[PDB]
Amino acid sequence: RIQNPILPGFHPDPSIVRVGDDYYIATSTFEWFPGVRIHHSRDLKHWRFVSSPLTRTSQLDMKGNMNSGGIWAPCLSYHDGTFYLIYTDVKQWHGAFKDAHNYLVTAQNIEGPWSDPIYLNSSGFDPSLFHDDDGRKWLVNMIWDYRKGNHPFAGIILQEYSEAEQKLVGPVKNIYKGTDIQLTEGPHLYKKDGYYYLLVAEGGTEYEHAATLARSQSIDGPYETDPSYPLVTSTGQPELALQKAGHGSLVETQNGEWYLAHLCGRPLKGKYCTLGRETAIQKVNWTEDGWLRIEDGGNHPLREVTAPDLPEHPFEKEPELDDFDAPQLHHQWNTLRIPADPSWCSLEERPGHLRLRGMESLTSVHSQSLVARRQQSFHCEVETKLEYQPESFQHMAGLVIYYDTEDHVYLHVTWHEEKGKCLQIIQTKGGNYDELLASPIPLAEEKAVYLKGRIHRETMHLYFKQEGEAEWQPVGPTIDVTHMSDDSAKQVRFTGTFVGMATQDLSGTKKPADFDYFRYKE
Repeated sequence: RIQNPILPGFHPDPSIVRVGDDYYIATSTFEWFPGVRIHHSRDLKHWRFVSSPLTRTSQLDMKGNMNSGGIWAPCLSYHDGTFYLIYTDVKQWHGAFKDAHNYLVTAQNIEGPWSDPIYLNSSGFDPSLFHDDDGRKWLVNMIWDYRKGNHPFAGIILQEYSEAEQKLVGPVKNIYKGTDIQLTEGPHLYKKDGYYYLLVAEGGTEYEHAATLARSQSIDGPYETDPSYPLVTSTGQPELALQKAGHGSLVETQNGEWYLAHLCGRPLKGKYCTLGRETAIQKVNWTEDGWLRIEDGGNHPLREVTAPDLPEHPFEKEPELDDFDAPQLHHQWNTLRIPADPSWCSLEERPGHLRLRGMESLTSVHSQSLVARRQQSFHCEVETKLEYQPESFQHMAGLVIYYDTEDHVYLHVTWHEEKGKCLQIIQTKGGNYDELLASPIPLAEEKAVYLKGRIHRETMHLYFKQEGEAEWQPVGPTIDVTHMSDDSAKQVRFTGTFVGMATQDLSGTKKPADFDYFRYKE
């Protein structure tokens, strides 16, 4: 009944939790603002967005963060009326070192106001807070060893957290080193039937990803690993619809049913995940000897999973069109690194329109006037109507298909010394700048411009037309979009393809661009 992925599009490292009859899943967001995405469900089959906790720079300051830095795997927990969110702001991750800082924020309501952060530690990423039944709280995270001849994933560390003193206290202990799959991370503690169960991610978040379970009678170990490890993986099985199965978290329903939420990838052309890592869920059963196993007795993720015995609770479908009539941006919209600010992103300066004022280029990791949403299907259509009056080639505004500063496609309106107002397509691939039209197409100075994109798996095509025109016109060649994916760069990438609006004023005059509406249809 449950159809995976449950959270399609960029939704990695799912952290699931049940509070009464409500289920929540928090996912990583990296450089995209606001930080941490939380979805809600009542039957595990239907899901809806409920909130994004990190909305203030006092909570998350990512200006200048390199691509795929920022918010890595998060942990959402609940205890005695309060929600606990543990997160990481990664400042440096390429190279021998890992500069990552872990924080904790709280709330009484999943959407309710979230507190400013309490700093925890920086010894490694993938932090997780465990609430033991004796009232004590513990933080586990992986420890990173940057030294020359050692495996960097040096294991799982444990240290007690004092809510009273709002800081970690006491000795730190390495409680588990993982298996031969290595790259042990994503630690999560669970207490069941007298055992402390330690779920961990292994093999790297790519095609060798996995989830392995271990247990011990004491919280600090030693931990014994499930002889039948790993619990889930897609490793040497190209036939699986869901690849990269790993980094999961466990939840028990009101009926005593157990489910494993985990990330996965759906590659195009063999290995290109344009949609990034998505969230899937599996039903898992406890074995006679105290371990967990996928419902079919196997070790692989299933695309279709048996749903829990709960009343069906579907949600109202999200609108296909955003006419920008509301004073606040729809929740599906995100910005890069920094929060949207009235100075460059306004819905009140010209009601019914999203006014963006041009800032830095699409290659900047600081301040870009870009607003976009996650592509969540391999087959979709995107369209917007733009009013822009460029006066220089340094003025551009339009429709963007964006992965990062190294890979993006941009159908935009600009100015040419000979043609005046015109249309052009910029494509940056592997960090290499290019223009897909030999010469820009002249546009009528006093007409709004319609921009459209249609994506079908590995390829897409762009279209446009001006106000008084009855038919859409194709523009540029068919474009292979697989370069915008987690797998096409020198090193792994952790986000996914986004679609949206952008404008830059490289002259510095903050030229405004008015987008009348934006449509996203799968």
